[PDB]
Amino acid sequence: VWVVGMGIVMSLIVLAIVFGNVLVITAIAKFERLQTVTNYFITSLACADLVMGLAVVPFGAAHILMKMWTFGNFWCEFWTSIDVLCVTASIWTLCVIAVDRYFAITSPFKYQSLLTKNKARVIILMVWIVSGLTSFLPIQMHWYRATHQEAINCYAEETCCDFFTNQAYAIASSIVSFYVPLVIMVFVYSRVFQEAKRQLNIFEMLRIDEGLRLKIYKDTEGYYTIGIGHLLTKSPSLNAAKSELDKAIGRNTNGVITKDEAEKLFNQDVDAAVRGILRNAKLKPVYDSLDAVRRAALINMVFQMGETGVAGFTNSLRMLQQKRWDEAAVNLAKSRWYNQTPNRAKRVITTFRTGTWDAYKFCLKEHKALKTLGIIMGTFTLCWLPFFIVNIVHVIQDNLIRKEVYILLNWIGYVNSGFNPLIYCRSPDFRIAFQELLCL
Ligand SMILES: CC(C)CCC[C@@H](C)[C@H]1CC[C@H]2[C@@H]3CC=C4C[C@@H](O)CC[C@]4(C)[C@H]3CC[C@]12C
Ligand SMILES: CC(C)NC[C@H](O)COc1cccc2[nH]c3ccccc3c12
Repeated sequence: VWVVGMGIVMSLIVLAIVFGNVLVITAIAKFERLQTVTNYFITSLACADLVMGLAVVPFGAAHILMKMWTFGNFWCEFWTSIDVLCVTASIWTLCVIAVDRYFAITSPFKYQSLLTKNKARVIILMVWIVSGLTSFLPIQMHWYRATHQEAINCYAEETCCDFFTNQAYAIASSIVSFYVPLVIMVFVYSRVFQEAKRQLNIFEMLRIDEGLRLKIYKDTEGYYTIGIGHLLTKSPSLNAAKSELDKAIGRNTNGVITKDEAEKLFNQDVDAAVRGILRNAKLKPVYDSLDAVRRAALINMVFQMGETGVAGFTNSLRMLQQKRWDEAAVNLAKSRWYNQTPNRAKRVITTFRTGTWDAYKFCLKEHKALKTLGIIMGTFTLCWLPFFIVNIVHVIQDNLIRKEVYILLNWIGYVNSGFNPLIYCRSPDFRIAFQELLCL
């Protein structure tokens, strides 16, 4: 009665992995904006998950429901070699993304991989070539085979596939395959998050707060706006809005501008917002008393409301000068500014309180992409690390958790092959790709 119910759970686990990882590979193989260096490595781990969901998870489920091996000692040594290669290739791929992301975030390109799509393929090929050698050669050469009679009675028998390891293999293949890339991946991807938050500037802070639209839209207050919070005019005539745009750009825009055109406007509004402070005798001494992070928070207020508007905060600016952040915070929040834009004022005042980009944490579109790659890496660890800890622990002492726990923790690790396609649903580029393939 247990077996029937157990099989149906595993049958759905298999299909969830296969159809999930098919949809991921299918999207990158067809969609143009999805063909990127970082999404090429994502194809390498979705591949490992599909090979896992087709050649590993189905054979593993059978070995449990029938409690025996009905596929011979050849497919037993090949099945385990594929499994080990999938697990080794997945973390090394994640550690490669982690490293690639460190080099992309430190480089002046900030969110662009330095490797070309030709180098990226070689990196994936060298991952699958080398990880296939550390997985298939110590298994087909039988460097994994243990010396105890209980293990050799399972090595001679065709109805057994309990992967028995000697004390040496069990420690080496756990260290090189999982522990070494995990230590590097986490240490290096703690730095990709660290470098993104520290290199956050006023231009990203305002792209977060004012957004980006390349066509004239109505502001929060109700005046014609374009690009990144660039007020075209307060006039309620579209002809009076499309006139100011054609003059500010210097071409027949017809109510639409480019990313380059909008960026040129935004670099001019930010420079004027800084200028507007240095010319205003009220804001200028407060601009001196504020640090690099809090200076961007004042520029953020002057950019939105204006040099005159912000000078109106006579009590706040004073408490900001005296380094009394929290005393300024309460006064800045009991403002009509806070009530008009609560979401943005919550972020501006927190940056004033903390003096850190703690308010703009994973807010930029490029940063939610780092959080996504950060969840895939972290979730992997949540699934595989309990199996590996118990794996490396039972090399020291054999007799504690035995077979019943080892298989469960292995299946926590197996279920991780089907979770990555559900975490790609966070990315709008994949969200749009998935709904197109599934016809929704
Ligand atoms: C079952 C075992 C022995 C077979 C291993 C499967 C091999 C053929 C697959 C799985 C992962 C695959 C890679 C996944 C990622 C990419 C990105 C793609 O845009 C170009 C090809 C490339 C670089 C693939 C090459 C072939 C590859 C290495
Ligand atoms: C049912 C068996 C075949 N599957 C166990 C793990 O999924 C594979 O885990 C590993 C991945 C990479 C290297 C490894 N070395 C090991 C030594 C003992 C057990 C698992 C592993 C292992």
